[PDB]
Order: sequence, then C-alpha cells, then structure tokens
Amino acid sequence: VYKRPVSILVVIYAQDTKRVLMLQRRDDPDFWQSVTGSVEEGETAPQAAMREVKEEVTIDVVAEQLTLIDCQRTVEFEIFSHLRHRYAPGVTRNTESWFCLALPHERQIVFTEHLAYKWLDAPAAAALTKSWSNRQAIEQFVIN
Ligand code: NI
Ligand code: NI
Ligand code: NI
Ligand code: NI
Ligand code: NI
Repeated sequence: VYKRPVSILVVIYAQDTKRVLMLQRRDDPDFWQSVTGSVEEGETAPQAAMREVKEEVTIDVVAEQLTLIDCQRTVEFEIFSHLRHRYAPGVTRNTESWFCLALPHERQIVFTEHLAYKWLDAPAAAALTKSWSNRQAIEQFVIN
C-alpha cells in the first residue's frame, strides 16, 4: 500500500566516538541513510520514530531507557524520481521531522529493512548519504 508523505528521520550516533550509524537501502542499494520511516495514521512523529527505530535496528528505546531527542526541525523535499512509485498518485513532496538518538557506544546492529550497516565519522556519513535532509541533520546535530 502507498507510503505516506509524512515521515521521520532519526540520526543514530554513538556518544563516545561521534560515529554515525548508516544503513544501506534495499530498494536503492546506493542509498545509505539514518533511520527514516513513514508516520502512520493516528500515530505521532515521536511514536513513529520509536517504532521505526525498534523495527529497523532492533533498538528498544523505552526498555533500554534511552533518550530520543526531538530536534524540533521539519523540512519538506522532493521524493526521488525512481522511488515516487510507492506514493499515492500525484504525491511528490515528503515532509520529514528530525530526531536524535545518542547511544553510549558503537554497537552491533540487527537490521531488517536494509542490506548492511556501517559506523562512519559524521562528515563521512554526511558525505555518503544521497538525501540532503539526512546530510543536513548529521551536520547540525552530530558535528555541531
Ligand atoms: Ni525506513
Ligand atoms: Ni515504516
Ligand atoms: Ni521502516
Ligand atoms: Ni517500511
Ligand atoms: Ni559504557
């Protein structure tokens, strides 16, 4: 069914090294990203952020007593041409809200939506992703 054009982004990084967890998409294997996901009907952006973090990298933020920071930033961007097919007819814009998740250390990731994961220094991660909003969020909330 159609993806929804309201989404979240969670920049996951490790507090000690400042390396950024990057995940390799399966629909576009050249697309490495932080965690993104559609906000579903009747759920809030923070709810979606926590749900997608649990789904995509098997990190439970409530149980692990971690802190999902609302970055208080929302941007809108054009859906990539070759991925637009997954949205309702005529949907071309996506509105995305930003979140931060600092883990104490780099760790092993069990992932489900992706092909592979890498821990990268924040400029490398920012330079790797194809999404300008993901790049901006790493620059603004990891690098400072
Ligand atoms: Ni996702
Ligand atoms: Ni999803
Ligand atoms: Ni997902
Ligand atoms: Ni999904
Ligand atoms: Ni420790």
